Amino acid sequence: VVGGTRAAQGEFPFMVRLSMGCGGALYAQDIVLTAAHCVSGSGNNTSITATGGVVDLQSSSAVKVRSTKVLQAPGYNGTGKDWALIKLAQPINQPTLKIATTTAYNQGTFTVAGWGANREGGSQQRYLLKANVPFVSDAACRSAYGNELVANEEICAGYDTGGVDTCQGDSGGPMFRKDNADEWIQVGIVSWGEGCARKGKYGVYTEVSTFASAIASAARTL
Ligand SMILES: [Ca+2]
Repeated sequence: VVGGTRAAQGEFPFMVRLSMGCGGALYAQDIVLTAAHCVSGSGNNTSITATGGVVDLQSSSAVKVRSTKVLQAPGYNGTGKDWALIKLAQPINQPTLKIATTTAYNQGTFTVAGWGANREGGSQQRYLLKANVPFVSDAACRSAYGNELVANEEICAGYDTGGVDTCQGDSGGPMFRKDNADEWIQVGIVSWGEGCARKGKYGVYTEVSTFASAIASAARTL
């Protein structure tokens, strides 16, 4: 995350760090929602580790749990549909992040968080960083990215003049905001962008509302 500040311990307890250099959210205590592009595909897999419970990855309170299976979005092949679920062998005992099932919250000021680079080309981070980025219309995003944008499956955010954005290593993490009931709700998954925090180059996120029933469907059978 570029242009952010340190998240406090316990502030976003649903955040998890994945071992291949991605973030994720606890959709269930033993099910991590991340980006399809952070993994190879669906199958029983135990080579991934999720670290939960801490903002400081070096903390003795970190809980590291191994994956048992990976379910990449059905139909994913690199163009849109950027979501995946990772079933954990043990649950991480922290609150889960509700996902948006309607488009009602695809607007406003979002919150992003991750252990990715805090400057384009930079190193990953020890401490979780958070930032706020504004919703950007698909049209504004299309002027920035042209045919690369899959409008009904991607939601954009960031400032036209740059400065605040997710960056390498933040992929897979949740983009969220409050709902009417004062609960965080997930509207996006960090997916891609051109550079980080550049002028005119917004961050692109998986539009969770488009995939919510499919993610829930996958989760019940995972
Ligand atoms: Ca969209």
